[PDB]
Amino acid sequence: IPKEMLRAQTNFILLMVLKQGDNYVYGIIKQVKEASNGEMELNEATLYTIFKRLEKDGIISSYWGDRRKYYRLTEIGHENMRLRHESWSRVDKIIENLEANKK
Amino acid sequence: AEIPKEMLRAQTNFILLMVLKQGDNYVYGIIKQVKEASNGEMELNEATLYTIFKRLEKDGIISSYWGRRKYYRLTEIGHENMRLRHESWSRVDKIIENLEANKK
Repeated sequence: IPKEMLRAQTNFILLMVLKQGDNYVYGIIKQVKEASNGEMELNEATLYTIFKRLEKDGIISSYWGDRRKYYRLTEIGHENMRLRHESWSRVDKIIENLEANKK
Repeated sequence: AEIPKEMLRAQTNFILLMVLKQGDNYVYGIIKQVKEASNGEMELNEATLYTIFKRLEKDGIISSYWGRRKYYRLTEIGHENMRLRHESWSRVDKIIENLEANKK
């Protein structure tokens, strides 16, 4: 699997966790590990790298609880996730029709 | 909120490799086949297509040969990746499926 694809899958998963609710890094790691039956166990440093860039692009933001650091999906990120899920829907029909146009 | 440039790149690669998986084909026929199945929403450009196909030949996922016309085909290396990629993204959607359930 190309490295760009594994990076894309991890970004996707992380952003989908945040879409379910604001959460903190150890909490994200735990939920991801339970949902993958132990297959995908992320380490702190990978999240911080990814989260630094997403914050820079205005896709997530952070704030303090009560003291843990919580991350949240911003209004733009909910939007990007919608465009992205629609983009990839249009692609899957296009592929369906190619087979149809073949028949 | 544009679709990221890395994402449009992957969508176009994806579509293109599926074309080749159905059968060997040449550029004008690919552009033709893509616009008919998209009812015109997506009209690919030769330079972008020739640019892209060069990387794929370089990575051995496709190769080319002559007919009159130049044809491209998918190698075994390319048939594997298509399966590897498809199973990967199966494992991912189940992860997301479980994330929604574990909440309840």
